[PDB]
Amino acid sequence: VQPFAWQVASLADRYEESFDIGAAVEPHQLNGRQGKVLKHHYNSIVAENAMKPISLQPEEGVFTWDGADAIVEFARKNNMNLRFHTLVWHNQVPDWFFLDEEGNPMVEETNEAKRQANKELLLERLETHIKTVVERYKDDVTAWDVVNEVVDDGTPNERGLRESVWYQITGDEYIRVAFETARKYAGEDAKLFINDYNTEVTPKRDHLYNLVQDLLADGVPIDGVGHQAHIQIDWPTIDEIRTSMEMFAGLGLDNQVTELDVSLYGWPPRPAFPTYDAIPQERFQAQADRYNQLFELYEELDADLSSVTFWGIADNHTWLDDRAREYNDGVGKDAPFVFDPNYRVKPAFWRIID
Ligand SMILES: O[C@@H]1[C@@H](O)[C@@H](O)OC[C@H]1O
Ligand SMILES: O[C@@H]1[C@@H](O)[C@@H](O)OC[C@H]1O
Ligand SMILES: [Mg+2]
Ligand SMILES: [Mg+2]
Repeated sequence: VQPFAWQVASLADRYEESFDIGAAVEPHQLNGRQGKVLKHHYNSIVAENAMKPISLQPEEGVFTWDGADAIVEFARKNNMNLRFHTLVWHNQVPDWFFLDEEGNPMVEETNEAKRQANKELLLERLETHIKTVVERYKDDVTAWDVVNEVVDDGTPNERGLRESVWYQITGDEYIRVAFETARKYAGEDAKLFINDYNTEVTPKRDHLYNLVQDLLADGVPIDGVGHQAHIQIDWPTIDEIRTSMEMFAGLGLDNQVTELDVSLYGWPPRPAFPTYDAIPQERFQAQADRYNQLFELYEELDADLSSVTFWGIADNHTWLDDRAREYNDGVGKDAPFVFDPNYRVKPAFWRIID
């Protein structure tokens, strides 16, 4: 029986000379045992959902800030840095953004002139969203995920840009506007990031590398790359993770691990263990070796890595479970963190605290 998380050495303190230790949270996890764990181990947090587009302006003009404000407040009262997730994404983004003045999907428009009109209108709506949000939180956010997942997993176009509604309507323009509007209302000292997953593997990694390089050349304000790091136990490799970070550091950009979780499974996550108790210790031990190597690496690169955030706190709450269920007929459980469902340290914790 391992001790509780609040009884062991603080992760944030152990790495205070290298980078922040953060966690993704939901408004209802800011008290109780979770709140206790957060204050004890982390010096940074991010909203798992409360700050995505659809969560802040579900209707044009109609803003909902409660969840987001609660998270911003918690971080203020506990002196923790705060990453903002996220100003632009193709998921959890309200539909009104993409309808034309007549209420029809902009993607259905065929008149070249009217399309050019809708493009300008969308960029204007994006501009307003960013402006309203950045003004309200500019003094609390310490890192902004200006855009999320704008690079494709394959190569649908020479540039490898995800062809979401944002792209179909504005090409890469929405990306430029987002960063420039963010820099405009957040101040020249706000840290602006482009966030994505699988930033360690080619071709995606190279597409992203070319995009930032191209945007940098055009004066687009981009300060760093956010690596979600939704990785596995044996993939990607340490070398691939290292190479990617070294590559972006080479462009003079900061790196941050934003949504770290180490799944016990490959991809898709099959077969997944049905319950937590059904997971064999060998798995956790393998996960522990992975974590040791991972943080040893992050420590080796702490000169170009400023923050490391887990996409959750303890194994009782993780989006990886949804993924596990989808691929295992509705039943499955993952365990990606260093703290188990009961907030008791795991083999992994010891391996990254020493
Ligand atoms: O595309 C990825 C696949 O190649 C695998 O290895 O890891 C998860 C996926 O997201
Ligand atoms: O982990 C999150 C939780 O709030 C649940 O509802 O599933 C959705 C996820 O975003
Ligand atoms: Mg650092
Ligand atoms: Mg170690």
